[PDB]
Amino acid sequence: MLYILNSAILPLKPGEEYTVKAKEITIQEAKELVTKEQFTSAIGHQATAELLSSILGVNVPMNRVQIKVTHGDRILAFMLKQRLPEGVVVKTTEELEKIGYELWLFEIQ
Amino acid sequence: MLYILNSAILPLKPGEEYTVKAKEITIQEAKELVTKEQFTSAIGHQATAELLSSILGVNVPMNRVQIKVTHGDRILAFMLKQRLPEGVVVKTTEELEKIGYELWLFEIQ
Repeated sequence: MLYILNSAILPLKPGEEYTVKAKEITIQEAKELVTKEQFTSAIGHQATAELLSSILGVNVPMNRVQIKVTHGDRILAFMLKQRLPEGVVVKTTEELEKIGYELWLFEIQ
Repeated sequence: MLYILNSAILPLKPGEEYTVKAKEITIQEAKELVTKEQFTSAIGHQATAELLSSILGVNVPMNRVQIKVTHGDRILAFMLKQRLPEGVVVKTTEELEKIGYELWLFEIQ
């Protein structure tokens, strides 16, 4: 399964060791992923869900579910380019864009 | 460099692709790491810093710095066993322990 997350987090299933390949991808590559592959959104932030949905032209909903990734899964991670203090919640898509972000693809095995 | 982080995050330096090995480690293994290796704490949460410092018997300070990890770096990640809503900041070490946590070691190349 491909999971869409809004930090470069690896919520790995315990009991195993993993090798994870990681690279940055473009919005266009992300669009290809979410248009051609099954995916589950685990985005926990509404403005990020809205930004991604707008820039990818796909419905990427906020879905505050706990997930565990295992062998064969992939993660498309939205990662802000600056670290924010804990508790700080960005309110607008414009702020996310001005802070800047990267999309990373992690492939788990 | 070994970095100590309080989520299973991979703040990877852009411009490269990575292979990352990941496994869960024990508190004792973590103690060995932070006692025998150079390390930089990037823990952004005081109660987590205090919990880790207490259970490892080493000074792991809160240090809200932006970091970027690259080839040859390692990350010791504190990861809570349940996902909390964004903005929610745990106030006590007792709550962290009752939610439960895992320590993961990521080795980047």
